[PDB]
Amino acid sequence: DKHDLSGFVGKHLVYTYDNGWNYEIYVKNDNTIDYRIHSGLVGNRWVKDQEAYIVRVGESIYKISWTEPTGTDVSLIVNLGDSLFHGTIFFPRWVMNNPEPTVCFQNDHIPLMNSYREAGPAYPTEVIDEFATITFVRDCGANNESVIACAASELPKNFPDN
Ligand SMILES: COc1cc(/C=C/C(=O)O)ccc1O
Repeated sequence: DKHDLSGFVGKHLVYTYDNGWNYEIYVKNDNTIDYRIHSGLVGNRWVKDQEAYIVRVGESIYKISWTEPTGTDVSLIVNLGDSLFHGTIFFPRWVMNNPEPTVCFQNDHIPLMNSYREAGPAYPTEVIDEFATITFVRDCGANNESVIACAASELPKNFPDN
């Protein structure tokens, strides 16, 4: 059933690019995600309650797409059976030039993200398109506000840690 998201809602995923950076998605409900970035040019950025389009595209393969207050567009694949992540990000030009102004708990700064969005140039768009490896999966249930509740910089240096 392509409309059944039972196997996905509640998922807490750690995925890891080939350079070793860790990323997190928590699938909060059938149209909402939390995420948390650890490393890189937008390291420590995190986000709660992102409205998203979450569909099922294979037996244990899911897709999540959304648009961000910065002007960024995201479309990702979570293939749970093959432990395979794939992400496409459509970054406005301003974000490529100054990725650090998106580094915050975005929920506290949505007007600021919109202000930056309206200003620095939207174009040309940079498409970043990249596989990662799913390195850890948990189930935390739907609507669990305790899954993603701090910046990555507040987590154990040990991370991940079950
Ligand atoms: C090879 O470079 C990478 C670029 C990105 C895009 C990242 C982001 O927005 O955090 C993610 C992981 C990477 O390994």
